[PDB]
Amino acid sequence: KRLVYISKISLEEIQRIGKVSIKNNQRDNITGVLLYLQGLFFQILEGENEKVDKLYKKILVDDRHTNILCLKTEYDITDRMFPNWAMKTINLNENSELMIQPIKSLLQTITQSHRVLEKYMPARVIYLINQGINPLTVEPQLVEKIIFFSDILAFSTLTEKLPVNEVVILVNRYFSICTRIISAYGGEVTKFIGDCVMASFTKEQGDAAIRTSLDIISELKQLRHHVEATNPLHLLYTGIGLSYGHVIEGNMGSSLKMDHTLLGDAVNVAARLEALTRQLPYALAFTAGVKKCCQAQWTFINLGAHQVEAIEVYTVNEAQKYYDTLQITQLIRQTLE
Amino acid sequence: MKRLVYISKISGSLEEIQRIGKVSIKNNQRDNITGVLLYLQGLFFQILEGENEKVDKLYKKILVDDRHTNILCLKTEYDITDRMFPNWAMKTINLNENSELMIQPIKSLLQTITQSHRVLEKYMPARVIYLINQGINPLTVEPQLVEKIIFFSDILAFSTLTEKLPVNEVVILVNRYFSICTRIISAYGGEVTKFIGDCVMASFTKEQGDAAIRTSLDIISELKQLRHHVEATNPLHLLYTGIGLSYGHVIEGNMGSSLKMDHTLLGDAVNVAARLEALTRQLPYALAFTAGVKKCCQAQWTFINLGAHQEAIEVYTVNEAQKYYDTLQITQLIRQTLE
Ligand SMILES: Cc1cc2nc3c(=O)[nH]c(=O)nc-3n(C[C@H](O)[C@H](O)[C@H](O)COP(=O)(O)O)c2cc1C
Ligand SMILES: Cc1cc2nc3c(=O)[nH]c(=O)nc-3n(C[C@H](O)[C@H](O)[C@H](O)COP(=O)(O)O)c2cc1C
Repeated sequence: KRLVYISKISLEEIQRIGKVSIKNNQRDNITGVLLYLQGLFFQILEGENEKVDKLYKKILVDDRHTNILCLKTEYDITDRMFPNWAMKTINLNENSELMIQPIKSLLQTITQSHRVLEKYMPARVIYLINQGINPLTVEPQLVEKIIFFSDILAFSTLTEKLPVNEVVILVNRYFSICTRIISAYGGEVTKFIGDCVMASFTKEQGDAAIRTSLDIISELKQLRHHVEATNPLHLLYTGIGLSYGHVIEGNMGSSLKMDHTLLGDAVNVAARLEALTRQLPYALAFTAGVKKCCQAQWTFINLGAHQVEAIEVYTVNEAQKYYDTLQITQLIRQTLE
Repeated sequence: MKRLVYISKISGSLEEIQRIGKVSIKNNQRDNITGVLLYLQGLFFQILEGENEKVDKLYKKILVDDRHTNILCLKTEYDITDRMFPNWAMKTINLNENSELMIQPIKSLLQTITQSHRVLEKYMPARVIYLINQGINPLTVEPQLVEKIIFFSDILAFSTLTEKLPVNEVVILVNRYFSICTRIISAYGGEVTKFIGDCVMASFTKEQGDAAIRTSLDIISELKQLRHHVEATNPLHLLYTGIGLSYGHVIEGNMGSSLKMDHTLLGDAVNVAARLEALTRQLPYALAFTAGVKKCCQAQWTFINLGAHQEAIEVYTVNEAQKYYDTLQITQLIRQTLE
């Protein structure tokens, strides 16, 4: 198979890399080309399926380049594209031929624009692109997922009594903490909806979804006492709802607008449980489906049945609030006075 | 002293491309405009440069050109210090016919990254695409507090349809609903934020109050036409929508971290629009908005006061949003049909 990917750095060393790649690829019966431009690498590799994946994993863990994204993969090609170039290194910055400068300049402009759009893509779509799968042709599937929903407590009072610059810092830190912990436990963030964070886990990650929920609550608790009382981060609380059910995962829309979405009642149920945590002594609430997806010995606490066809609500004893929810909203209210 | 860079997609030969350059050389040289046009596998890559008044007017005529579509300006440089191609009125480079092997890697990379770019564009929020088309990097724009009309619309009894329809049919139904909503929202100047399940999130400025209501009624209208266009075995026959609108202060911008970025709207109006959207199940109207949206309307609509619901807010609607059916019996009609 042959693959195409772009990367990001972290000079005579890149010529040293080219010398190293020539010797290894010629030994490995693998050909291709490696380009460099303005701090970005462009490499094409081709060979037998088992051989190129062996090499692609070596460069994935390389310290020299970062932010790797496989753009394309063709598993059954008829003939190679560069049948004689073990690894042709092209330092395109050194090239000064004016006839290639337009193609050079357009390559840099689109690639830089491409690296920006990457940051807005859902993690599932980028994953599909890394696997050589076209997101516009892949059929959606019904999967058993654990839905994650979490937002900021008393966020209406915060937006009402905080400058625009302060709330942006507060939400960015909240999104950064949530995205980092969710991704660390193997979860996938779907999208941001206002101050809400939507994520999903597989049915094997039941305990990971609860550990993610507890780590997020714990990191916000650390952050609140890391800053001074004049810092908006001192008032950052969250509630977390989890649900389990059948959802349709895939890419929807038309040629004008596409999006990665999850279709199923478990999505709405997770949002209601997230809003239910305001009336509970616990900052985490999940259904029985999430509870039965857990193998670890959690101290499950039955919170009774609530209607959002009332459904059972559970939680863990570690999700207990050391504060009072209503007194915190009042504390948030009068602190901003 | 302006320079533009845009990519486009062809509409539908080789020798007809040489004419575009021939005309380009005649007009760009009389306009003192230089640039570079690249054609590669059904995509156009053109750089323009020159004075503002004549680059814009030239650029506006290339937009209405029938031969290329989906034009997106990627980069803009105002008050340039020096031209990039000072001698090329318009150098047309057909990369498809060039066969130099030393540029085939660069030619192959540019094609792959651009095709991947066109795919990512479709997933982007409309505001981000708008910012790129103005030459403004979205990751450098600071979030602003603006008064906007928030748009929410989802599918009626969507939980019953997901429980009683095959996956391929649910996808066909949702794709069509998203295709109709996006087209009507965009035609009225609205910006689609994202899709949340079966919900469509959009925003309008405070000067587009009437356009937000005309969008809502046009969506409801096209769903009615579509229902009797198809047969009773088609899932589109059971497609209904409720629409909620809200007006308030929202913080709009690019938020997140290096791991994840998203275009989001922060404000109570976003949550208000979602509840009014879900309020349409208990109303004989498929559209519900607040008094703030009502005050943004200049057209002489027949507003109907639906009382106060929930910190309570007062809900309004228009007479045209009236349903010819009953919402409860439709929920049961949808369920009895899927047997
Ligand atoms: C951008 C980039 C591209 C690389 N491409 C190759 C390659 O094509 N083939 C190869 O053997 N090594 C390539 N390398 C080097 C690998 O990271 C790897 O460290 C090296 O091949 C073997 O290292 P080792 O001998 O210490 O095990 C590349 C490194 C970078 C940063
Ligand atoms: C991709 C593309 C690029 C074009 N670039 C130019 C250009 O740079 N200059 C120009 O005068 N016309 C350009 N045209 C053609 C114009 O749209 C149009 O034919 C011309 O400006 C007006 O010609 P007319 O007055 O004879 O109708 C381009 C057309 C296409 C499809």
